[PDB]
Amino acid sequence: ADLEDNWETLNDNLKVIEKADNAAQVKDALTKMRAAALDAQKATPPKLEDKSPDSPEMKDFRHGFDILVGQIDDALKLANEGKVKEAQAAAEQLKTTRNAYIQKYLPCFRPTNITLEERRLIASPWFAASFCVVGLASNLLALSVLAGATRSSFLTFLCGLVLTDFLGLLVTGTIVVSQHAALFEWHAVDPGCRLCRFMGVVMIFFGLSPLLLGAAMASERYLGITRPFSRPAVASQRRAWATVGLVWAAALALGLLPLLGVGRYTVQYPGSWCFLTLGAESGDVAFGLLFSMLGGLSVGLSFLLNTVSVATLCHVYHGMKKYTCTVCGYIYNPEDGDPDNGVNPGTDFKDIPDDWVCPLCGVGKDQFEEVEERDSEVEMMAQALGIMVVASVCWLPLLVFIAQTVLRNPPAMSPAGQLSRTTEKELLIYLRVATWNQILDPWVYILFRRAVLRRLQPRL
Ligand SMILES: O=C(O)CCn1c2c(c3ccccc31)C[C@H](NS(=O)(=O)c1ccc(F)cc1)CC2
Ligand SMILES: CC(C)CCC[C@@H](C)[C@H]1CC[C@H]2[C@@H]3CC=C4C[C@@H](O)CC[C@]4(C)[C@H]3CC[C@]12C
Ligand SMILES: [Zn+2]
Repeated sequence: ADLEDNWETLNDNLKVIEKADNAAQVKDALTKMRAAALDAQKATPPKLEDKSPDSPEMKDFRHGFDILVGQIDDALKLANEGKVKEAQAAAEQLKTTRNAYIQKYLPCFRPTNITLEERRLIASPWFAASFCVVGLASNLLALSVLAGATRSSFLTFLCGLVLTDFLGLLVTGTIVVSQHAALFEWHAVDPGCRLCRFMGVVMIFFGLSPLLLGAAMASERYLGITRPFSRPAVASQRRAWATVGLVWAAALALGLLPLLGVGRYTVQYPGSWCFLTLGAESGDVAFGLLFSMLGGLSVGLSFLLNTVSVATLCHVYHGMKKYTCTVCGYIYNPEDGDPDNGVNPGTDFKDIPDDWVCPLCGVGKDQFEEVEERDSEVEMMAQALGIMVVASVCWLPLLVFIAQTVLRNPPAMSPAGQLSRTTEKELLIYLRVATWNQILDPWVYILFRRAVLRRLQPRL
């Protein structure tokens, strides 16, 4: 069987000896442990794949189980000699040796060339905690100033983004801080592989969600500015919240792919976080590219839609009084007229006769609305730009790096799962750069407001 299964069998039976009241029930738990230890001895741990069956690393691996079986047999002798508390004492020693001989070989853990000294130097739980507190305080501030500001689709997406950033920092931040406080010894926080896999799912979820929500904001702006105006309705707010839920569900489904067998979550340098494995295996390539293509496309789509929206706002919030066809969105521009249909440039919409129709869809003047300049639309366009700039600067270096690592001609990662120290050190840098998106998205909303500008112009 798999190492993880034998590991579970071992722990399940350790709690059994712990609760146990007689020698016979301690004996059965100890017998199951011996079979699980002998079973685990035959296993090939992924971090020893390139190593030959008779290599030093494999000899030390198989030897660990001789030590475990020897400790099981020492507790079995104690149980067969009727001594209950003596066999429970010798069995509790296996909780320490299971960490030495099983824990480090679990699928979470790839091989690393990090020393105990390098770990003591990087470990900074107070720096990390302070930095999370700043991020959470920023997101609580945005939510607070959003509460005092009604049924808009843009603010719905923005509220989704702030709640995602806040929660992201809280969940992943507390795992990061715990790992720094434990000097990156995962067994101290959670023995086994469960916390690591939870960390990975939640890293993808809170990595993809702000990016997808940023693209949702660019889409709302584009449809809102290009198509005729519609007063923020309860239905539009409802539709925007349903969309935030679909985005969250899509980001969650994506994070669950390694649990379904597409990709894999492993502990990453310095040992404070888990993420997709930057390997050359089919699943590592597919999941790594799926994550980077999804994030890349979100930022790219945001760029395309925002440039069209800014250009539309500029052209529309200047010049003569414009009118839009509330059927196709055609904008009657007095500067141009409609000369092929008798309207020379300069003709104000009011001077166009009753029997003129839209040159795009052919409906009458009755279907035309005045294009009204709203400061709120400018405020929202500025905020959508701020969010797009923040995701470009913070998320793109990481997204490009993931895709580049996963696609490297000679593989970036060894068969055992080892990356070079420079690859690990860069991944940490880009991951740290990406964290700032969760800290800065609330500030774009806090700072890019008319009230902030009105209280800055005289104070500058
Ligand atoms: O140990 C490290 O330095 C990397 C961990 N890193 C990280 C955080 C942090 C907070 C303070 C100091 C270092 C930190 C907190 C940070 N959470 S997050 O911004 O919500 C986020 C970022 C990237 C991501 F893919 C998914 C979620 C995860 C990475
Ligand atoms: C658990 C995760 C994956 C998804 C949960 C989010 C979805 C299903 C839920 C939770 C909160 C909900 C929204 C809360 C706020 C509003 C505003 C109101 O005017 C109409 C309902 C509406 C629009 C709700 C629609 C659906 C909603 C977005
Ligand atoms: Zn028309």
